[PDB]
Amino acid sequence: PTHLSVDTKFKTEGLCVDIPGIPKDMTYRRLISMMGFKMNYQVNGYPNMFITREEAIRHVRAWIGFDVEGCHGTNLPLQLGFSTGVNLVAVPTPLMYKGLPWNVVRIKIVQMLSDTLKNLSDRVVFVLWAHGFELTSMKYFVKIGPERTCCLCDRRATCFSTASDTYACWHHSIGFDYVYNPFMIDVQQWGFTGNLQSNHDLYCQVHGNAHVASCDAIMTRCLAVHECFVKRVDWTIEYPIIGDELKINAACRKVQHMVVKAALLADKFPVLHDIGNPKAIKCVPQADVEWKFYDAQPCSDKAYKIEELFYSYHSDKFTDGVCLFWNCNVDRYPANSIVCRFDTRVLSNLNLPGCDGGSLYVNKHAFHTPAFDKSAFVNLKQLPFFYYSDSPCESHGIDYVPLKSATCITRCNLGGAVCRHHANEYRLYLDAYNMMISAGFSLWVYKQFDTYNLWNTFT
Ligand SMILES: C[C@@H]1CN(C(=O)COC(F)F)C[C@H](C)O1
Ligand SMILES: [Zn+2]
Ligand SMILES: [Zn+2]
Ligand SMILES: [Zn+2]
Repeated sequence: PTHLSVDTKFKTEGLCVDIPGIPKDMTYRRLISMMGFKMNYQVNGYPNMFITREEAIRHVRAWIGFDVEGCHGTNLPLQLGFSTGVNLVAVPTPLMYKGLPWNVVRIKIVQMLSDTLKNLSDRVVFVLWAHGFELTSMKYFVKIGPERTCCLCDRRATCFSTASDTYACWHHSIGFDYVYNPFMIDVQQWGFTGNLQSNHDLYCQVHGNAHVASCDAIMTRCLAVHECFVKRVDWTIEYPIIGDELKINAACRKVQHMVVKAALLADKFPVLHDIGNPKAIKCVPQADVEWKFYDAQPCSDKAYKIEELFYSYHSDKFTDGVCLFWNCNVDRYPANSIVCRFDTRVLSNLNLPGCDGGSLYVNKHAFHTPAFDKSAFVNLKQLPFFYYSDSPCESHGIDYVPLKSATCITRCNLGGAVCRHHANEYRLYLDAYNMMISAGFSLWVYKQFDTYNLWNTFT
């Protein structure tokens, strides 16, 4: 109960237009053999080219939608499309490349997958809506065998080179021509009525159909993300650390404490309505305020309607005091809000393309986030950068260049010169803030927010 048994049945109805006469009774073992791959009864870490839905969810960073369309099948050219937007034409003799033989097409496939995946995953998972030509084209660019390590490092092998007879990971495969031990999953095996477009269009209006293979590849991965991360949610699955995860999460905690502490000091709200994570803790535990929590899990489909979160009969009066929405995605924030909203458009190794404008943000856990929409912030303004501290000016225990800044809200800056301690803390805070912003988080606040009101907390 870990891998997909090769003896599991494979429904072949979707394959019978490309492969007429295909047997209805089919296993992964017989299908893999039909594809031209010999498994030789190998107990060396690669029991099946195909994987379970559960294993595919654990390796979502490796997902590459793949489709093959007949341009004209041994005699006809094939259009190979990938969810990266690339279309390659292979001759047997939205980027669109002209027809070239397989020996050069396979070098491009390896280069493209390596650049897309080296900072995301240790493997590739081809996400298919299998009709036949994609499965039969794999023998022209895929090699299989025992699990291996890279020739230049300790990572698992993802590529093979016929020129040198060596194996490489995604980071060391320059000049390699074969994809080695890829994984794959057929979305058609999940139980669907109707074609790819009809199922995809039920949940997404952002991916159209220009009738090229890459359009189908994108729609296939999109539908798979919808099924595994939008209609079904598993927040218990852990994902490996691949970048700045720990620094981003630490920065998020620091920024939240800073902004909320300052909003309470500047406007002295008698009550704070904390809307979001049912396991949230008070981000400013020493604040005088009446802290009230409201449970809402992360929305993965569409943003919450403020009318459903707040109305239908709690302080009841959400208009009293301030509302804190820390990564709680709503359609239109109330005017009295402090907000952190993840911008789905951000380019990063943590943020993967999602469904209907949304993105899949993977940092320890996977969170499909609804599309970022600027109109949600109409009653608020962007929160300006600032650093506030009421801690004593005392160095304790890296060198020094005098800090001059209008945004260092400290007693030392009020009285002229910034002390070394507050200058060090200001620089660390600025780095944390820039880290969080660059990760894709955006901050918004009630229009009356004014850091000028923080200087009088030093009297
Ligand atoms: C396009 C060149 C030439 N090549 C072949 O044509 C041999 O391919 C054969 F061994 F599979 C190998 C090299 C990696 O790319
Ligand atoms: Zn390597
Ligand atoms: Zn889509
Ligand atoms: Zn100071």
